[PDB]
Amino acid sequence: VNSFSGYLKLTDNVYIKNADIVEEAKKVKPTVVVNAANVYLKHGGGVAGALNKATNNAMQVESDDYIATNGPLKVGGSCVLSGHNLAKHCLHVVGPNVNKGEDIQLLKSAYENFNQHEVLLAPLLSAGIFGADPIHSLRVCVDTVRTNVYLAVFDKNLYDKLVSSFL
Ligand SMILES: O[C@H]1CC[C@@H](Nc2ncnc3[nH]c4cc(F)ccc4c23)C1
Repeated sequence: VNSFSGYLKLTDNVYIKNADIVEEAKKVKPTVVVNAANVYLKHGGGVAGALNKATNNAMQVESDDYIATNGPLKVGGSCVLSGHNLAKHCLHVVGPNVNKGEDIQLLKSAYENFNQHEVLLAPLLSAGIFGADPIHSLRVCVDTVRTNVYLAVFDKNLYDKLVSSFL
């Protein structure tokens, strides 16, 4: 039993809710919240900008030190950093950005990072400003992640479409 509430169950291990991931993180304080990161960990907008804003820019300060030491992430890769006031840990995962021409096949590699964590609160990778089809992203999630994932979908309209079209 865990503290996630109000989710619809899609599969054995995948759950979904219409929620603001920032507010969901603030209430649950999950072990892991996933950020929709880019390779530079520049948290300017989308999920990343909202998560970073909720940390009062502490996420960005920590991220800049990470990049200065380690260099950029790979598309499809991840790193574990602090969850600040939102979670124990933040798993920064880089899905491909269609608006930059990155290969959508890398979306499966991105979701594989979730399998290193038993339970996660996450957004749909490559959705929103990353330009992928969220229905495709949900399918890849279900077919790739084997650990327990709680998906927060900010837009109520998209949430309804994702549920109604789910196979
Ligand atoms: O909107 C759709 C497309 C992308 C996906 N993004 C999110 N998913 C879950 N929680 C989210 N909180 C946010 C706060 C923001 F300022 C911006 C985006 C998000 C956001 C859902």
